[PDB]
Amino acid sequence: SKGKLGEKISQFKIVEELKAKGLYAYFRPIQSKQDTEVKIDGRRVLMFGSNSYLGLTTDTRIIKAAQDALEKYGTGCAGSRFLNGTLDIHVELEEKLSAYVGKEAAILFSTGFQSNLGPLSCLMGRNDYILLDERDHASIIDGSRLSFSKVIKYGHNNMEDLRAKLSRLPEDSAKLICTDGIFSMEGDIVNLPELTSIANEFDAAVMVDDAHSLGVIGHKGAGTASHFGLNDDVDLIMGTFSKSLASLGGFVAGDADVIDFLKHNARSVMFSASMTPASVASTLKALEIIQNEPEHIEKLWKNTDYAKAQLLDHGFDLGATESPILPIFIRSNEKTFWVTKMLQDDGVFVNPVVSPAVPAEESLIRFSLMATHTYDQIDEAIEKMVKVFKQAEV
Amino acid sequence: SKGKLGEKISQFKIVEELKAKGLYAYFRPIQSKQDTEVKIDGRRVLMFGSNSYLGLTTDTRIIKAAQDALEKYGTGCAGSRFLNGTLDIHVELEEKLSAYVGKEAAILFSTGFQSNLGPLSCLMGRNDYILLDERDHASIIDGSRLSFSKVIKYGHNNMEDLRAKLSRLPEDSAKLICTDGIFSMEGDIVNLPELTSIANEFDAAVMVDDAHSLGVIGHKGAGTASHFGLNDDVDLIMGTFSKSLASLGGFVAGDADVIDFLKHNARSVMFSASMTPASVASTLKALEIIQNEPEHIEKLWKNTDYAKAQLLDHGFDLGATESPILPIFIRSNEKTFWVTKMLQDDGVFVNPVVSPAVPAEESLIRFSLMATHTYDQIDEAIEKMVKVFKQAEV
Repeated sequence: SKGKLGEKISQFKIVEELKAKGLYAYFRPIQSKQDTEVKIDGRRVLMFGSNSYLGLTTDTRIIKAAQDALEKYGTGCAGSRFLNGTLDIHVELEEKLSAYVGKEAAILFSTGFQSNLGPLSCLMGRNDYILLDERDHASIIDGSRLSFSKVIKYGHNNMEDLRAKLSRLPEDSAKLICTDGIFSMEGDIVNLPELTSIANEFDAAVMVDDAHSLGVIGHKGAGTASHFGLNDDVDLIMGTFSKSLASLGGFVAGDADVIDFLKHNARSVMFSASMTPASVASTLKALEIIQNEPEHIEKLWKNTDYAKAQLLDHGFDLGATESPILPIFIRSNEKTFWVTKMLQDDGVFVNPVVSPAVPAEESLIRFSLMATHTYDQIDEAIEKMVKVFKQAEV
Repeated sequence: SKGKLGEKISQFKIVEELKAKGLYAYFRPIQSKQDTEVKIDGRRVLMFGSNSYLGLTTDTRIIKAAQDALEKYGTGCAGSRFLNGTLDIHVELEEKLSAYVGKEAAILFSTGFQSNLGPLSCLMGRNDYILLDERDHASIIDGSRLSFSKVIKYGHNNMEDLRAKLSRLPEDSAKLICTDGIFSMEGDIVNLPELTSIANEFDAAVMVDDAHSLGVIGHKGAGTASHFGLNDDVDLIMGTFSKSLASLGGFVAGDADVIDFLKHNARSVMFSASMTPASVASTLKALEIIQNEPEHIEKLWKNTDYAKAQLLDHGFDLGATESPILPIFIRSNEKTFWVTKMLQDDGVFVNPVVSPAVPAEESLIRFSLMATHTYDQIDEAIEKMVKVFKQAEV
């Protein structure tokens, strides 16, 4: 029955209002492969809103590995890994990821999102504590709410606040600190040296979500612990396959005892069907290419350094990024929606960040680089962004 | 740091003990397509533990649709549907599913699990209520814990308990009842006529999780509301693509206003990458086949009726199934593990259900049918189950 349900959703008017104003630019229906240019409404659009940092979703070797796995294993495993849904190739990919991030063992999940839910829901319990950076990804927030522990946020990269909040807690309790490695929004890197120093002093477990780090920072792209040299101070390395690795799924890697506990207790791996064969093979083939072909990471960072320097030369107000995510401040929700839609209509795709996610005065567009971008495409996008920021009177 | 983390996992010994006894049969590494027979350790094994109810993961038309979508769209969309991860083919599949279950609109999620998290987390809030059948799937439990509402369980298919618990609640509050359609464990069907009658009296929203119903019950497999004729008393129809539809992903279908609210507010669709092109195409091609080829549902139910009658003729104690899930009571955890492993070693794959999921005296194996099973395979599996139940002294 719909009376009270209709009341619950009655005040949600922003989408209605964006559509009526001709500003709506969510769920844009793309007609072609994710690439540096995409087809929308039959027209070519420069893509600066992707997470495919290495441009690998179009690599013919990765496509063919996925098509070969469909031929051999079919379209799905139709069960959780726990029961009838494990393939030899899942176990292969766990062993290859464990080697890549320097840990004993890994367990796959069918999404990155579910890879956070698993460890955060089942390791800390009643009378234990989870400590979260306040800017942590939604899936970390949600995973911790699925635990039976007390969840405490600390100020963004605020080591004095992390230390003070840990200091208040009973000695006779377990603690886990979970942090993004590279943070989605502003593209900044966690203070992993100080956070791990604090963790060692309080015997707190450390988990790092490397969704935006893997393929980006660390030796051969192995992520944030690899970037800092702190493999032996991080208990759990989480990743996704949907960004650099050009697929779908994710993992958590760690000590074999912890991982065996995880793979038999995490509801998000016991009660969810396993990754499709095509995505296992695509991830395996992408992981080989990231390591064997250093040019992809090389070219991502040349494009990042070039675009950041061009944006700063043209006087754009950038956030404190340390990654291929270039946050460009606009500081008005209305102007952020307008700029986003004007850029779309001029053939440039960027992602808006608006209230209520951020305060109006911190609203921005995110301009993300891929290895496969050209300096020409970058120059065309920044040319158009200068024109639209002028038209919009930012 | 690992001291307290090591203590948290120190008491988890069942897997250690199963391995040391030679009983361990979780995460069995399959080497071939999910089918009526699978390859494990180079040897053929009859598969009676699948959720591929219509045997479609091996259908060459579905394989080829998935391989064609890889060719055209590549390996991944590398973003949430909300931003850069929507394709024309996602929207197509939403429109086709909306038509199939008789609703205005649908929103895809990248797993079935995440399809529950989305509506249960974001529709009922502070001062509202979610009412859950106590046997509801883990993902429903978890989705409701992600809401800010008060979650109340009611006795399994207990309409007097549902009615009494709703009667206690403030009038000036929103309520949502969420139920499995077909329940995973015992294969029983919700009392949807009485539950919807109660829901209408209290103006509670009704959501049905049709993971085990779609492709199984309802006209042309359209699910539990279709089975009862109660489309207009169910607000939200959730499904997965990982079972009958032979893929990965899921959906929620409902009224366009509700679905627009959902697709802009559910964290599990805003902050998780979209389904791969291959799984969109496989699901679209499977959905066509389920509707156009009635023989698949036909044959699933002939196999179910034949196997249930054979099992009852041989004196097995069955649960109160109304589906292709045949729960066979053993009522000892030790015997359940032994029977499971002995059947594996004799070339028969079934799924155990043990403490702490159920009480020892209710431990059972689940024997699930597929359309593609033969009466010969059924007879061979039941022959071997009679031999092992004798050896085990059940």
